[PDB]
Amino acid sequence: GSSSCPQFPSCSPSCAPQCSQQCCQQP
Repeated sequence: GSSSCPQFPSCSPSCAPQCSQQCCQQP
């Protein structure tokens, strides 16, 4: 239901859907 990106379930809508750990997770 949540997380439009499957690589990371906590990816902020801002860091999605690029689906990159860098933005969704950390620098």
